[PDB]
Amino acid sequence: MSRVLLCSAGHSSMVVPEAFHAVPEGFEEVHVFTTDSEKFNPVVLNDFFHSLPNVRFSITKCHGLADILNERDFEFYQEMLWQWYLTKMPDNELPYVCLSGGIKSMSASLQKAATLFGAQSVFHVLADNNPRNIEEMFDALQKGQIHFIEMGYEPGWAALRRLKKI
Amino acid sequence: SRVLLCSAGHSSMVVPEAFHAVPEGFEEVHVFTTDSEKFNPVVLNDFFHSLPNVRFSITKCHGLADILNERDFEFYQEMLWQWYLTKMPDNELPYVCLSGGIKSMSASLQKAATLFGAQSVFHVLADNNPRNIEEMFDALQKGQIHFIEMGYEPGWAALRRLKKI
Repeated sequence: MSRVLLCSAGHSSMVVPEAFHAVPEGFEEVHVFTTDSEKFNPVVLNDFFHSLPNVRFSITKCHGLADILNERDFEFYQEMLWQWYLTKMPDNELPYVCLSGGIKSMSASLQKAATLFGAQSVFHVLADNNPRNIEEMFDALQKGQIHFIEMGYEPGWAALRRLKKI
Repeated sequence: SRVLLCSAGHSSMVVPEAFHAVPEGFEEVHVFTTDSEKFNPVVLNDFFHSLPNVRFSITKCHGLADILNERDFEFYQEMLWQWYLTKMPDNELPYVCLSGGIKSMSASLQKAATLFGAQSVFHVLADNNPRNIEEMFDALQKGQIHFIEMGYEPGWAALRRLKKI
């Protein structure tokens, strides 16, 4: 059984190296849903998981969306997010979800998917001085200056999880 | 009565934007903020005094300046859900704006709605980050502020009776 980590990442890609450490045992899968904004930095994350090859790592770009700016873009975003969530979800398990990255309209639609499709532990990650690279986040992990905010198990809907068959 | 409930933090201007993103206006407004120093109540009040046909009530979380660890969020959350059940109408469901505050302020106000009900969980989005009143009324006027509703949350009457303990 696979402890899977689902995330939304924005410009600040450092949030994913911080959500993988916030669960002590570790993780198996790590999937990241981001926009096709050129401000997304794939490099900070492809250096980090290339030192953990026991972690099946993935990044989905929503081709053709960059900045959610009006009502149609969010209707286009929410739907694309909600699809990605059912697929990357494990088949025998609820996933671990991180609400930290992106903009606020990215993160509240992700709260709804976890409540609608289930989530082992919806959680939020806070930091004291905002680490910008891997050393900063490693030495700030070392002095106890990253706290993990848990929000609680989400039972979801077994019926609504069958939607990935259609 | 249509009620508007808003988390607020550093950028105060989300609340007068949330006021105008519902065409008819609001009779009540209630803000739930920490006792931060950065929270500027002055721009809000200056707007909400020019509109004397409304009832405005900020409620400062007395003691909390910032949420930093899992203990400070659980103080925040429990004080938020009382206030959400305090300021909720008796017969109608409130309008909830997830625009101000931090992300754990908004995801908990998010939950609050789903547990108790919310006529409309919405989230106001702008373009240039309006710094003041004249800028916002010019933003509203050039068609740059966006009302992103997210959905009616019917809530649970079996949990709304909980205000009576």
